[PDB]
Amino acid sequence: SRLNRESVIDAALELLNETGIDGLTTRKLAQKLGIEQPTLYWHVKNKRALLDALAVEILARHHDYSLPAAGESWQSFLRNNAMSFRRALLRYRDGAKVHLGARPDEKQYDTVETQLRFMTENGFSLRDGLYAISAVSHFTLGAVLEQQEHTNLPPLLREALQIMDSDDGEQAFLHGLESLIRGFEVQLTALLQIV
Amino acid sequence: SRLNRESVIDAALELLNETGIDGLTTRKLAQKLGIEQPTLYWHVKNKRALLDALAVEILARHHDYSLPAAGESWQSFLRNNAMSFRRALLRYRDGAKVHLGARPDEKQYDTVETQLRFMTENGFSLRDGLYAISAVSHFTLGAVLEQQEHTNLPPLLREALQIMDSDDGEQAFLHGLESLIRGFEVQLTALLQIV
Ligand SMILES: CN(C)[C@@H]1C(O)=C(C(N)=O)C(=O)[C@@]2(O)C(O)=C3C(=O)c4c(O)cccc4[C@@](C)(O)[C@H]3C[C@@H]12
Ligand SMILES: CN(C)[C@@H]1C(O)=C(C(N)=O)C(=O)[C@@]2(O)C(O)=C3C(=O)c4c(O)cccc4[C@@](C)(O)[C@H]3C[C@@H]12
Ligand SMILES: [Cl-]
Ligand SMILES: [Cl-]
Ligand SMILES: [Cl-]
Ligand SMILES: [Cl-]
Ligand SMILES: [Cl-]
Ligand SMILES: [Cl-]
Ligand SMILES: [Cl-]
Ligand SMILES: [Cl-]
Ligand SMILES: [Mg+2]
Ligand SMILES: [Mg+2]
Repeated sequence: SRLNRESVIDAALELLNETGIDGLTTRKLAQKLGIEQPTLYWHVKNKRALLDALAVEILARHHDYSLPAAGESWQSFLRNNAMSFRRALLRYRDGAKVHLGARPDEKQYDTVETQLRFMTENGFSLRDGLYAISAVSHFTLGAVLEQQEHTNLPPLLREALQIMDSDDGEQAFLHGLESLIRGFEVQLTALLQIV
Repeated sequence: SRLNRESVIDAALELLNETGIDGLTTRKLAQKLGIEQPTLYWHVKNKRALLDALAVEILARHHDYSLPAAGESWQSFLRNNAMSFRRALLRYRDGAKVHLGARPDEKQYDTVETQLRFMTENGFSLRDGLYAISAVSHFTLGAVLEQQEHTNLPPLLREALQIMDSDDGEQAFLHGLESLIRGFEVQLTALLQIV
């Protein structure tokens, strides 16, 4: 079949949904594509390189809210961005694991950059903007990982574990997300006051 | 050598630090212990079972702040608990990954339970206590995973990536942790007011 980048990634994503991250191999990708392994090697040098590309592509394809709208607030931006990031990570099997093992690609540099400039333009120091953005990313990645890796009791925990498996985790995610955002705002507004 | 539970786990933890999670195998554990594989199988049935036990043991050994002190506030408890949980997850290679893939063990049921009762005894509904505790756990797991898996630029990002690799991640972690805790308190205090 065709072995241009876009096609190889299409097939590897399809493969990822079939096998998950641990079970994805270049050998099975060759098989899926109808080719021999040394043919694949010309195109894709190893699993690490494949996963690096999948991490970038998964965001490029599906992470629709990386940039703020004209005039949007920083609260609203972080909210929408977190929800988009969560959604994209959920779309493929082990997507958060794929995301974690990879590097902040040159092809996205300018996206991140803009997000950091945006925070700063709304009153955060670089440091605080970064921390805000990192806390959101880590909270979101954590919540998704636990959702995806989720694949006799005491009473509270019995009702916790029922409550906990009542939807996708969307409720607990969204509730935490507001908590975090309000905590950032309380910090931003305080300036040099003891808070 | 000796193949009682405690010894097998000692050796598997030592092995985990040598190989990481992907590279830990029952075969290499047998090797480390000076035994044949079928001897190991009597004791440990597969990797999944090994990892399940390591996840529990890593907390039991090293997670010193699972229960609140007499009279401690819920803010203080969550803070200390998060820091303890982070510390324990960091102690072994891929510790957060080991933690994620495992299940909330019967041997800890009563620890979690108590934490959930404690939140509730301080004014949270079960739901909110749970969410608070889950957001902390997910934020912490996310931050640790990214620390552990962390193993030409634009300016801000250049200074972000320098700032970001200035310590262990302890600063960004602790700053987010306070944000989250304050966000929980703002929610708890508001009751039925629009907030
Ligand atoms: C908050 N939200 C989840 C952000 C986002 O939506 C991204 C995007 N491409 O649209 C990320 O890459 C984003 O999701 C993301 O993963 C970001 C990063 O990983 C990093 C790392 O590791 C180091 C320095 C800077 C960044 C970053 C500023 O680009 C991060 C931006 C993250
Ligand atoms: C907040 N802090 C990190 C808590 C903790 O310190 C624990 C401990 N053993 O001391 C956990 O097990 C704790 O770290 C932890 O992982 C908890 C859990 O995973 C769960 C899951 O998955 C489902 C229901 C309930 C729990 C829980 C209440 O036991 C969680 C308690 C977590
Ligand atoms: Cl071709
Ligand atoms: Cl292409
Ligand atoms: Cl491979
Ligand atoms: Cl807005
Ligand atoms: Cl023995
Ligand atoms: Cl023993
Ligand atoms: Cl194995
Ligand atoms: Cl206190
Ligand atoms: Mg990232
Ligand atoms: Mg857990």
